[PDB]
Amino acid sequence: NLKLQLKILSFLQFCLWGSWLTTLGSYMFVTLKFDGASIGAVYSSLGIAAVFMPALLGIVADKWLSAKWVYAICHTIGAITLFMAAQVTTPEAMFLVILINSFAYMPTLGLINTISYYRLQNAGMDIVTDFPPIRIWGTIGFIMAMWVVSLSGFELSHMQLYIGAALSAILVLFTLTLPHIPVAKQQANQSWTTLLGLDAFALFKNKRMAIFFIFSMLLGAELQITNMFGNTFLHSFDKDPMFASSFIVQHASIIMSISQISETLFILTIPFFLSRYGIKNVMMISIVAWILRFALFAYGDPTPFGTVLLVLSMIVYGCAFAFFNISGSVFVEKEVSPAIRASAQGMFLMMTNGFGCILGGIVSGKVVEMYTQNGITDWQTVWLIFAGYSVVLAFAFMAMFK
Repeated sequence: NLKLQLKILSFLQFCLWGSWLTTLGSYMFVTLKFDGASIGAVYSSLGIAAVFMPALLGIVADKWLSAKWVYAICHTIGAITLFMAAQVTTPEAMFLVILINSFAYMPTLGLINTISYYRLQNAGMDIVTDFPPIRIWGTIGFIMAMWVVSLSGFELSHMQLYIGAALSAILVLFTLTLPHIPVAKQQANQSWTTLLGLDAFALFKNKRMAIFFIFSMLLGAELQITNMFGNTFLHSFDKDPMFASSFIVQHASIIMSISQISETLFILTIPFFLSRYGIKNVMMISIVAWILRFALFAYGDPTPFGTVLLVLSMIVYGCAFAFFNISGSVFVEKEVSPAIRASAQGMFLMMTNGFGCILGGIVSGKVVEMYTQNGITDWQTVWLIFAGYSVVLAFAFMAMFK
């Protein structure tokens, strides 16, 4: 069954990532005794890879090498590195090993779409109707991988990495049975600057756009903070005997999953929310939701009420994370010359998830380290300065959109 092939590819593509993505901070901190700086600069590598590797590898997919074979090469490298990473004991090595893995992994995020699109389109189907049910298994792979590694007792354990590599290899084997995905050669007459998304640098001529993009970087910096240290913040409550055995202490990935759960459901309510309140309002709902998220983490407790607040934060996360990115790219498209409109979202997403990522990763790790003393982190204060930077972002955005 073709559909089933694509669904296994989606599942695996994301299972291998979820097995370690959210927990790796904790494993660096609780087990490897890493400070916040080293962790934040290890998760920064995602951004370094993301800013330019997707572009170039999609380029080669389009001109010299089947997307199938390029995807294969990537996850192979992903697998080898994930294995080595479970044998890495120092931060510089963790950063270098993760950086390679991301340089290989980041491009696959579009390569699987290239592949799934052609697979359905060369088979009398339209993506708008038959892709969403194939893209829900990538979300299942992710949330279940979180569930599994949590429940197997491998959260704080280097095992998560062995499992991710194991999925990556299983993956590579599965993508060998793929059918020949031709070199699309759609980009051919495309100017050399057009392919890398270099037009949109000129687009900084528009003062309003320039303002928007740097805002998008500043806002994007806090996008993954919860995903980088939320599991470490929930494991922080080891230090009390009362919370030691608490389920949300024991299995943080299980509580954090509600974050991904709510992101999926809220991505579903994005179109309607746009129709009812507009681009700028939906982006504002995102910026305000980040405040609430970090505020609820700041008073979160394994206690009954503290857990209530913690779960509330999870729910708020989904709107917070989905809304800004969807309404942002819609805003950019609506606001720019149609000819260059796509380079707009190229540069928007690059600024927001690459540069936003590098800057956020590094700075937040440093905030943690600055408020980590004797090996114990004052999470309440950490989350307050993050909720307060959310507030500054709210204020400045209110200025721009009144």
